[PDB]
Amino acid sequence: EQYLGNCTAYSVKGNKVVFSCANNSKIMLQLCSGEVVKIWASADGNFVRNNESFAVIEEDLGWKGNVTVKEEPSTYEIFTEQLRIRVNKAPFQLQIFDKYQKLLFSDYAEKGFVNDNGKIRTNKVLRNDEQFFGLGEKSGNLNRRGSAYKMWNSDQPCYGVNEDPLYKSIPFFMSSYRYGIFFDNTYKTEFKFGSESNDYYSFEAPAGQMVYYFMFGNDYKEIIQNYIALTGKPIMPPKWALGFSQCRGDYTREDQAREIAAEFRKRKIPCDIIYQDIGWTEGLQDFDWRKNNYNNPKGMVKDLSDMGFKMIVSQDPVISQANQQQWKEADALGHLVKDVRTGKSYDMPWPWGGNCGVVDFTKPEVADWWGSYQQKPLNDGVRGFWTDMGEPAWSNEDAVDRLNMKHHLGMHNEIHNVYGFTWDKVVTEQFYKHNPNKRIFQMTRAAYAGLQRYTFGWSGDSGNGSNVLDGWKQMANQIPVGLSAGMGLIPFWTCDISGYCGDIKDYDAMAELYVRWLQFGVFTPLSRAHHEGGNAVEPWKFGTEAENISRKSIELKYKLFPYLYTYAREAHDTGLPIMRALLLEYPNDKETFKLNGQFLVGKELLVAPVVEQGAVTKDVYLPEGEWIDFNNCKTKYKGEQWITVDAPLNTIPVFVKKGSIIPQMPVMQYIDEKKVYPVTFDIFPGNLNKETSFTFYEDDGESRDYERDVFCKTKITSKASNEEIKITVGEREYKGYSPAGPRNFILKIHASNKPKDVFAGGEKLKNVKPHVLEKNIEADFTKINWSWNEAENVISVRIPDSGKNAVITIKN
Ligand SMILES: OC[C@H]1O[C@H](OC[C@H]2O[C@H](O)[C@H](O)[C@@H](O)[C@@H]2O)[C@H](O)[C@@H](O)[C@@H]1O
Repeated sequence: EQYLGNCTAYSVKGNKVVFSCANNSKIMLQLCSGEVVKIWASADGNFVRNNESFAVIEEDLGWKGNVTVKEEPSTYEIFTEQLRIRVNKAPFQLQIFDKYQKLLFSDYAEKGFVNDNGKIRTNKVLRNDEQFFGLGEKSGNLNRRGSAYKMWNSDQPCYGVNEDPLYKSIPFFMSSYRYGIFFDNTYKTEFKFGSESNDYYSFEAPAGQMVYYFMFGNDYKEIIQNYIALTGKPIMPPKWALGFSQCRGDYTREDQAREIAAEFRKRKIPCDIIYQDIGWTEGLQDFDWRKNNYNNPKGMVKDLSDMGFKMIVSQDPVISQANQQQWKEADALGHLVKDVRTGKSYDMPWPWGGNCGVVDFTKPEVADWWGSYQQKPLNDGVRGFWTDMGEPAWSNEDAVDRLNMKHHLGMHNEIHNVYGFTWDKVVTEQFYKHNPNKRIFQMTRAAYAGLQRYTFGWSGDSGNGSNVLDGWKQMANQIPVGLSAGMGLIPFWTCDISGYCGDIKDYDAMAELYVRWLQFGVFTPLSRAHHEGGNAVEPWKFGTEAENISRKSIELKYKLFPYLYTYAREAHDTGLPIMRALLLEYPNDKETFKLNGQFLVGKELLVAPVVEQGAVTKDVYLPEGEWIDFNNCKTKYKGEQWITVDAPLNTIPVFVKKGSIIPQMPVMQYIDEKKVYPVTFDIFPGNLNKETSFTFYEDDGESRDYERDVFCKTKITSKASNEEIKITVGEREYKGYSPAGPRNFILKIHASNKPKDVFAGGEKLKNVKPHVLEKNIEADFTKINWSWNEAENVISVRIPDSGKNAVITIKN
């Protein structure tokens, strides 16, 4: 094996420095910014790659001028605002320190880069206290330290708690030394976080180029912000995507879709999306509504739309040989992935429809061809897709025949991990071209780093196939799977609520597991119930008790829409997921590294779902601050402690941090059932003299205008003093969008005693009964008054949403 060995020279060209080492080997450092360093180690010195990065869309992160290299007798030095880079000459060793001279990231001995006949590996020093997170949508515990992980998009139905690889390959991880690494290589990469030794960790590839980005941060937020500078801001879904979604393996016909739509509304179980699974299409993949299953597809879509339902249909990336017309067409055009052994279209087995041709989404001409096909259901009013089986399916590591696939942009060993990525990119690009200035809804199974630009994600075929009732640990592991997905830039994520796998032979017996799964699931942004085949899993299938609990769970998510939607926008701006591992907000608290049974939803809410069978309590870790039971709003706990709370089947443990302001809307059956509505702000005042706030974000919810920063914002602020609370409704920030109106705001201040008075500016407000304050809340926008609820310990102040600054002073 080949190492870099001694560095004999360097050359600078703009923001790039190239170090020449032994036997034509070279290594480049490129300062994308003061915090982000692109590193390219090369065994032969050439700096070429078969394909430029599929993930990176910007290398200019604001570095000004040349890189300055200071040569010393045995080292070179490069300084930035945040980094001190030390390069050993003999042998070459890259060492990155922070500005306090603490070592962050160092080559291990002389083996920082190792080439072994095309196999490329990077070895770094590993410290005893160094922990690791990320690598995208992967199983096991959040903390990756001690384990090894592989990138090969795989199709492993009913997967276990530690199964790896899974469906998506996002080679971005973060260290608790507060740097991220993105390994910009699409081959079957492997990450070994002290699984071989305590002295080093490694990342490697069997072929391709050793290109990776070192991303400094003072916290994890800063690292993630740097990663989206490189790989793109997440697109936001249409606003209605944050409601509840329903699917089934057999959701493939008109009469059923109409019946299901009617059942949700009759039962007052809120729901926005009805999915249709792959049987909807006549053949793979013609996008024609199956004749025996749909009589009037346009009328169906329109009638569901009038009921507030949006439809999302499946697509696979293959053309069945039995679909002779479309197969012959694709094959004649050269649009199918070839077999290197024959020069002809690769003959791919598939689980339905027979052998198929794999569509080559890396061939440029395929994009418009596919776009015209997929547009058909969209012309009927369908609002988007779920892109399934893009691994490609049935192409796990052991299916070595697949390595003979030759795609336009490369061989399968390179392209496998971006097969689904490039497909999903075509789907979104073509949607944009055919449906201008509209947000796509795409939710995908298979993906690569950078997917956030084109698609959302679900975690595929989860749960227990042998016995559905024994899926508790698998359900529980969807928490860190989702949180890790979030850290890999899948902010808009869900899992199959109820799991995918396992026949439901006994609905009474499955009720408890279904309820707990849905309680967790409604805190995923794209909450979707789904199950294999004809295993119905609508929230009324498990008896009245489970139905009532499930309706309440869904209702809570809908009430939280304005809160969740604000965090949807924060995902676009910062890269932060809605579902946040506590470590992202409390990086100084090492206890957070172990938390696989709870998470934050935005910053203000801590959710701790019960994920153990028979459990009627929950152990919850509370980080810094004081924390209030969000279910009753009375019980308060001190932070930095483990507690045990009561958590029977009808309860989801949810906590709100003291200081929080939570925007909520009324219960509706779908997002924008009421196009205008009063907004309530639940205010839990912080400690004496501490100013807290929430910035309520609004936009049109449908167009791409938000990408050009067309929106409005209303900042609500709270500051408690000695026997006085000041609530400020900030002047509306208008950036080209104005909200639904006219409407009222209701400030709901949680407090132990009725106050003496409430003022709006200098004017004293009339105290009124709750019924008066509530009367004509959607009809009269000239009333300013306040009420007191002794039972709930809430001061309610009604105020028209004028868009003007107002200071509300509560006198205790
Ligand atoms: O009609 C074919 C097939 O349709 C459903 O399954 C599609 C299935 O594909 C992957 O496993 C995804 O990960 C799942 O979310 C999809 O539901 C039915 O479940 C099946 O019974 C049927 O044969």
